[PDB]
Amino acid sequence: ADYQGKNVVIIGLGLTGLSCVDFFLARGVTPRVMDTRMTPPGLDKLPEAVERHTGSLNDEWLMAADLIVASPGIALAHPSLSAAADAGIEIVGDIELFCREAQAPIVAITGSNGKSTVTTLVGEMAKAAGVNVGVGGNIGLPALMLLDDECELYVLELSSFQLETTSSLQAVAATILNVTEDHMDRYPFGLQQYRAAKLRIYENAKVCVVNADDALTMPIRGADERCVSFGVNMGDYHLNHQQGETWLRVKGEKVLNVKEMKLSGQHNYTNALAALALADAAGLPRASSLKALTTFTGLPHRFEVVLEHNGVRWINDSKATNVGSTEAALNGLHVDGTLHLLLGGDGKSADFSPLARYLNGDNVRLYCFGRDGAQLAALRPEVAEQTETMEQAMRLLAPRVQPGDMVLLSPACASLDQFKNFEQRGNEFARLAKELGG
Ligand SMILES: CC(=O)N[C@H]1[C@@H](OP(=O)(O)OP(=O)(O)OC[C@H]2O[C@@H](n3ccc(=O)[nH]c3=O)[C@H](O)[C@@H]2O)O[C@H](CO)[C@@H](O)[C@@H]1O[C@H](C)C(=O)N[C@@H](C)C(=O)O
Ligand SMILES: CC(=O)Nc1ccc(Sc2ccc3nnc(N)n3n2)cc1
Repeated sequence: ADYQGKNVVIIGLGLTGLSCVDFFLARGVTPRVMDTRMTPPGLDKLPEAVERHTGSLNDEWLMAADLIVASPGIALAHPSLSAAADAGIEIVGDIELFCREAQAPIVAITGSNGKSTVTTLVGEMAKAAGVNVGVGGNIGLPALMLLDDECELYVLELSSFQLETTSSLQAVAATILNVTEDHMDRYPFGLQQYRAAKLRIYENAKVCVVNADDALTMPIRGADERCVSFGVNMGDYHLNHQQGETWLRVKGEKVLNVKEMKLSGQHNYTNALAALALADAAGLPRASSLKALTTFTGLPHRFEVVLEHNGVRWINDSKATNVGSTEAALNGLHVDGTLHLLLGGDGKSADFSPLARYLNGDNVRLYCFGRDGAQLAALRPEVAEQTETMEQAMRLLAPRVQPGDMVLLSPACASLDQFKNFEQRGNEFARLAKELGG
């Protein structure tokens, strides 16, 4: 692509928008930037020479643009952005800009849960093989910052939002790990509209890696000659369970006894399968890929033990921003005493009812906070308490914690109503756990 001389308008003054500003300036194009927020976070980091507009979308700028670059946080359905599309003005996102420039193969990963773990695993498999790898996207390092003529493989975590604005991705290997309700505040045509965004990841992919146990991860025309599957009891990549022992298997052959992994839980074993399938499709050597599965210890804020003291584990699962992610934490969870479960934040219009079946019995207490705290407490009112904030909830539960108990922050909601992001929520939880638990 050649952007010289074009009128380029960027929407969003977050991490993505700032990376796009730098991308265009480095190519001799001065963009303009706007954001609907009155005081967006990147305002102070924006170079002084770049014109900016805040507090609304500016139609004078959008309707004059040759190219609109939309951050994932702005809906294409915004009336001003929809008006620009109606006029035939080209709209792309940062991932599109990246794909147009990338000079190495791309592994592309989406899904409602597991995507950062799988993305990081594939990156570790590449590193173990001695491959110069760039890992980024929705995981938190904007993709345009990865561009490097020495990079030999890119591994991108992609959201549904990013995929909506991407048209030129031709992944060497692509997966949808699973599809469960999320972002319904952005998808007024429901689960299938969200799914449709994710299905874009398979377009022009050389290999598609699908979940044999989740039919919504399959292309609408069905699985085809490009499709490799993973699953629990079936799939090209699957699990074999025996007497307290689980193996990763590929087409009937054992490849790894999961006792060698540092992650645990069935969903992390299927994450390992998906990562291996992607790595195999990208041509990475099997032996080094298996080694990486044994060295990876997990991501911050993803079922992370932040304190184990006095017989109590305090677990930061702040990255559980949807119901399916909290279900993965709860399903199969063993607690000797009482589970003190922190739920709350901005639920994004989700139905929380799938969580109720994990919340029966006498050894569970709920502490519900944030915007949707009342809806979460309604899952089982007789064991639930509601506060405004997570700190209030933690100070309420801490006196009740007994040896053998678990305190689990797995909130099923976004943090943006009260926190900068899920990392700040997790860091605040960890600080409070250390104060209250030691
Ligand atoms: C919301 C989203 O898609 N965030 C991803 C984005 O971060 P960035 O800081 O660029 O976000 P953004 O596009 O500026 O939007 C952030 C917030 O600002 C709001 N916003 C944005 C632009 C605007 O004009 N008005 C406005 O109100 C959005 O509604 C959103 O709540 O780009 C980063 C780099 O690719 C990602 O790491 C980050 O993923 C975060 C982790 C995330 O929450 N992603 C969602 C999709 C998820 O995982 O569920
Ligand atoms: C079998 C099934 O459920 N298929 C399906 C596929 C896509 C959608 S999403 C959609 C549908 C209409 C529409 N009109 N305008 C917009 N933006 N949309 N989006 C829903 C259902």
